Amino acid sequence: RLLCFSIYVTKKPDQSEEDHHNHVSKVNAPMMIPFLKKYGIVRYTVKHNDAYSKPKQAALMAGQPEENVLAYDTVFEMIVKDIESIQTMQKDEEFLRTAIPDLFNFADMTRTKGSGTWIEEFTF
Amino acid sequence: RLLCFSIYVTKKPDQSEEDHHNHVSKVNAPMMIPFLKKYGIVRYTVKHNDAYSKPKQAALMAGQPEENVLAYDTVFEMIVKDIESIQTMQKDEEFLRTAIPDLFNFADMTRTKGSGTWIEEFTF
Ligand SMILES: Cc1ccc2c(c1)[C@@]1(CC1(Cl)Cl)C(=O)N2
Ligand SMILES: Cc1ccc2c(c1)[C@@]1(CC1(Cl)Cl)C(=O)N2
Repeated sequence: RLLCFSIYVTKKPDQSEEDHHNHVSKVNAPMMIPFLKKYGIVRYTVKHNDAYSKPKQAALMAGQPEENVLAYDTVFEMIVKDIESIQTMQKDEEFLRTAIPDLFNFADMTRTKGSGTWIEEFTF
Repeated sequence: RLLCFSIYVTKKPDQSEEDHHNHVSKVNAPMMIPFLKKYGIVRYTVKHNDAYSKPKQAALMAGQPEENVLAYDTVFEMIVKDIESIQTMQKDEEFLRTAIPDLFNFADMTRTKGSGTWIEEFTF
């Protein structure tokens, strides 16, 4: 069974949506990919809730109460064979001086939520 | 850009965790796969929050406030090229007499949350 670590991010207060998503896509992602490769992450997915997606979400959620729509700006998902892969990555001294400080440039670090699940995957 | 429809499920009241996850994995999934194939869904992921994953989640979320942990029993994610793929699936008359009724046998249908996002994916 593969596992999934999900991180639900609220953007940095008073950062623009454009600036948030550009930072996430263009800076955070290349900074993280080497670590994810090194530590054996199987799949990494970045989900964006912005002006592009919002009409699509409004269509999918038509007829739903607004409170039943998730508000997070960005959601990151890391799929791994074992959580030791993630914990080892997180304590890597390079990670501590690259990825950790970078969080403060895009996330409201008072508000992050997370989960850990086991998954089933299907492709067609 | 691919899109992701995420569905956050709370189990049916008083249904056991074991009964919930067995139903989702063994019954709902084979019922959904034909529709997902037909309507051109690219990837379908089912995330489980149960006795197997919970010690793994507790380790990943060590030092986090309990309120910062997502509590959904099951999370479904459908990745598509366009939301019309999903909307057409959902109105398929076969879907209406198979997948829709089956929801009541595993989900608390007063409480489902959802989102629609645009995604970036990386494999290693
Ligand atoms: C937004 C965010 C909040 C908390 C944590 C992270 C991001 C990390 C770097 C990853 Cl993504 Cl693993 C972590 O170690 N904890
Ligand atoms: C738990 C749940 C709640 C609402 C909806 C669904 C599941 C569906 C069948 C899918 Cl998964 Cl597309 C739908 O049409 N709306």
